[PDB]
Formats: sequence, structure tokens, C-alpha cells
Amino acid sequence: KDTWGWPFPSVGEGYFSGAQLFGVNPGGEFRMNGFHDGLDFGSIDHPGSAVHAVHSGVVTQIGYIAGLENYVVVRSDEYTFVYQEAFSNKGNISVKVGQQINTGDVIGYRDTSHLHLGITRETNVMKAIANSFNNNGTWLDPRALIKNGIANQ
Ligand SMILES: [Zn+2]
Repeated sequence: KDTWGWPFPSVGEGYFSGAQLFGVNPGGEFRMNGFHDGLDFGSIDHPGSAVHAVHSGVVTQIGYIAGLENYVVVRSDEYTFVYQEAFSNKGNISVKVGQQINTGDVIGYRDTSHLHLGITRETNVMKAIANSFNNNGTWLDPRALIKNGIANQ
């Protein structure tokens, strides 16, 4: 019941650079509006191969949009989770649309320099993605969410 976990559980929370953190941070000025709509887990700072689901849900979408590259969308009762940029091709994704997943289940295998994790209450993922650079409450801080979720389970 509402379990949470980190995507690379041997590292757990670990540490993030200014650029990797959610929101508007020193080091993130290179992005539009200086806003980062997710949390980046680098292969250096958060080592590991298998990307573990941070929360239970159902896989609603697997697609490709340059920038997100290959991505997986998982929807729970309250949240939409986007796992993006980790997978150099769709063959690196382990799950299929319609699949019920539990916290810790492998989404796929990261073979790029990072996973970007995005979390939103928005149900229309494309609309949320249209707000990738807008600090308007669409996207939530995954670090704070996972941390609080783990503490409260
Ligand atoms: Zn990112």
C-alpha cells in the first residue's frame, strides 16, 4: 500500500548536482526559463543498470519524443511517472503498455548517461510535457516525493 523506492536502490537518494535537481537551481541556467521539470540520476552519481519503478502503477504509454528520447509513462491513482532518457532504444525497455507494475519492478535498463524521472498529477502526459519549462506547479519534485513517500510508508 503506497510504497515508494529509488530507481537505483543500491545508491538510494545519493547526491545530485545543481543541474540534476528539480526546479530552478544554480547550474540549471542553460535550460529554458532555468527550470528542470524532473530529477536526473546520472550513471556516475547513481550507478546501476536496471531502472526500478519508484512507485506502483500501470504502464500507459511507451514512446519516443526527441529530448525525452525513449520514455515510459506509469500512472498510479494520484500520479503520472515519466521515465525518460535512460534508454538508447525501445529494446532497453522491459515493460509493455497495460502492464501492472509494483514498486521496485524493472522498467528497463539504462545505457545512456542518465535517467530523468518526472512526476505530475496531470493525467494528460502530453499537456504536462507541453509545460516542460514552466514552473507553474505542473511538475513536482521527485526527490521530495520519493523521500517523503519512503519516510511515510
Ligand atoms: Zn532532466
